[PDB]
Amino acid sequence: KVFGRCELAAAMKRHGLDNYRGYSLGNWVCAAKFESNFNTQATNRNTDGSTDYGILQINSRWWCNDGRTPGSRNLCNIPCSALLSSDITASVNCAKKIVSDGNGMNAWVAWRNRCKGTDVQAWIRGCRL
Ligand SMILES: [Cl-]
Ligand SMILES: [Cl-]
Ligand SMILES: [Cl-]
Ligand SMILES: [Cl-]
Ligand code: NA
Repeated sequence: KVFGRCELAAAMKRHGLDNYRGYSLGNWVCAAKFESNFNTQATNRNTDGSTDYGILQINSRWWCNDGRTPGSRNLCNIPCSALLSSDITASVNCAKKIVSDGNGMNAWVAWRNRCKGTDVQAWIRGCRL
């Protein structure tokens, strides 16, 4: 599913991601924009053989099981395919663990390089939230 911007903002807010670990909703929408272009089915292979999955490009190196990242962890205790669903619940629940691991949203390179320090509120501007 390719979310609309305000649609994703509303879904993230409903799932408790707005202001989670101090990160406003615009930060999460911006992260999803540049990680996945709002596409829940996004996947990208990393140089180490791991794969990033879903709207927040969560890495099988640590967070989910895809059966093809030998030696990796599954800290969210989910199959990586669950991060590709049209329902964002699994991605949100796992993102909450990631952003709590000590590095905040720096866990998302695209957030650090394209959202951090910018006017992230623009990503929720105009939405009925
Ligand atoms: Cl915001
Ligand atoms: Cl694996
Ligand atoms: Cl959803
Ligand atoms: Cl932080
Ligand atoms: Na894994």
